[PDB]
Amino acid sequence: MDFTERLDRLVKYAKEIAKWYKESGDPDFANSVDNVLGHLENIRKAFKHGDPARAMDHVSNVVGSLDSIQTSFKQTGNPEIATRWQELTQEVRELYAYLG
Repeated sequence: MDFTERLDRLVKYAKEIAKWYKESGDPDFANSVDNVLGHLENIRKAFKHGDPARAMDHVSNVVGSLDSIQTSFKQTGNPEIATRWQELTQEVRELYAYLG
C-alpha cells in the first residue's frame, strides 16, 4: 500500500479515462480528466523532489476537482469508467490520508 504505487495507479486511471472520452468524441470532458491527470503527474514530481507541502496542496486541489466532476458525473454510463473513477477518487484520498 506504498504512496509511490498508489500515485502510479492515479496517473493510470486519469490517463485511460481521458483517453476513452477522447475516442468517444468528448474534447472538454477528456481535457478535464487530463487536467486532473496533469495535477497527479505534478504531485508525483513534487513529492519525488522532497516537497511534501506543495504535494499536499496539489492532492487537496485534486480531491476538490474530483468532487466537482462527481456531482456533474450523473448516472452510471460505462462500467469501465465508473470503476476507474471510483478507484481514482478513493485512491487520491488514500494519498491524502498518507500525507495529513
